[PDB]
Amino acid sequence: NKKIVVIGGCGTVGSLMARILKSKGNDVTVSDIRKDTYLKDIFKSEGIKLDLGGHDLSLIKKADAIAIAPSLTNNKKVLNLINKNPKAELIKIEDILKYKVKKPVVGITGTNGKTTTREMLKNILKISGLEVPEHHLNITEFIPPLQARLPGDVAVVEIGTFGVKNEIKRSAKNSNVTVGVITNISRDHLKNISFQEYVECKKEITEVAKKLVLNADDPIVASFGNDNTVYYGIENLKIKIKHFFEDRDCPFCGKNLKYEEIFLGHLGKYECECGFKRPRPTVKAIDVENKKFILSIDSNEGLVKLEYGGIFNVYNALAAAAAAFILKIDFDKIIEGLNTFKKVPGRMEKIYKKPEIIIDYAHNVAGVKAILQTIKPKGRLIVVNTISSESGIKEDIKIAKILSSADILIPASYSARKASKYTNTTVINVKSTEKKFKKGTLGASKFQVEEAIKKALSYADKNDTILIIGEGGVKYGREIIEKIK
Ligand SMILES: [Zn+2]
Repeated sequence: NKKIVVIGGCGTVGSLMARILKSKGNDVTVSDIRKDTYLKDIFKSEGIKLDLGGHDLSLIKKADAIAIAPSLTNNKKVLNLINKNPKAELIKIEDILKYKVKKPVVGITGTNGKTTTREMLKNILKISGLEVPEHHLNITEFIPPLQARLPGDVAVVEIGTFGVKNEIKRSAKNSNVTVGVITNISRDHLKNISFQEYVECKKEITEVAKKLVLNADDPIVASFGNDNTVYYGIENLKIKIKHFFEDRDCPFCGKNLKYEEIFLGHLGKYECECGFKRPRPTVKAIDVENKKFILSIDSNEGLVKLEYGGIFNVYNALAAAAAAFILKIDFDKIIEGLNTFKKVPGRMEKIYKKPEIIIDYAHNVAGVKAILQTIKPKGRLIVVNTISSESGIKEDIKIAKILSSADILIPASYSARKASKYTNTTVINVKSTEKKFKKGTLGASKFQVEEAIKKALSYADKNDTILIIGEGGVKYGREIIEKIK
């Protein structure tokens, strides 16, 4: 119970440091040269007074302890101020990291589905009366460990990697992850690195998490399994779908894996002659249909009715379910959490009726495959691709080839245009994707997405579907359509 200043306490980490210290009972006040923060609402909500547009010397001087945001650990202007109060005690992020997390921490990792799994679980937990710490940020590595140190009952955090080694591991150990979840593994973030190296990065979660929630339908994820592992998966479909199959090699002997049934891409029921076989999942999805399936866990069975449907959403729901089960959450509550879950925007979002216009965050082969498998246009399919795969041209090409099923493909980014020359469908381009004046990757712009959408509307009938995929598309689609009305 002391007086603490948090210089640069409006930054991503500064904010969390501030809140954490405040949650231990302290006369906390944030000091920042910046005069604007979206965090004023949550700051005032938790009893953290502000001192923006410059630092109050009296504040700093009187205060007993001062916290410094990592991004300003060695800033002359800031240290010339911290040393105006030499007898005060310093609190850098390492000190806050020393703080013990005792709350159960659920860590979610994987290629796709992390966000939806995370929010589904957050819903399940919340309606069950459990406090989950929110970082309340508009954006790293220190976010997950610090978020988990915020007050609450159970922490649910995202631990991803661009493919950088020990990222997952360091952040997971620092978050004290007790329950480790892996949604799926596929090609993404492979800019310079190998797919193999990426998989090795993902395996890191299994080096810290005591318990593991693994996808049994993903051979690579499944092979990570230990003694404290709960597996989830699909046992059967009642609907017929397009496989979009992707090969997988046996992780133990290297031979190409044989599949007896396929659900989505590389997710299915597999086996190897060496003896490796898909584990029978205890958290399963029975009689899967588009927007309805029976979730079965031990002796319990409950009908899940999802708003946004699709096999990949079934998988997200299974992972969330499995995590909750590990947490001993009542079955009916797991069901309620799933059935009342509100899907995140940008996830198969309808933003126009005739023609149908959907926007979706899909940004890799697995994402495009998932939505293409789920989407069922009654009319034609016009795709507007704003994707500029972070892996590079190789996956862009793969995505374009996948997109060949589209009646029309309209590239909305430089990368997407470049890649579309290797696809076997009708390709209609726009001038904004014609010449890149600068070097290196240049993501889809508002104007490029604008031109592409207009071209799409120009070709679409009232009964057609225009699917807008990618970051740029989700980001500018609504306003482009609204300014066009
Ligand atoms: Zn094998």
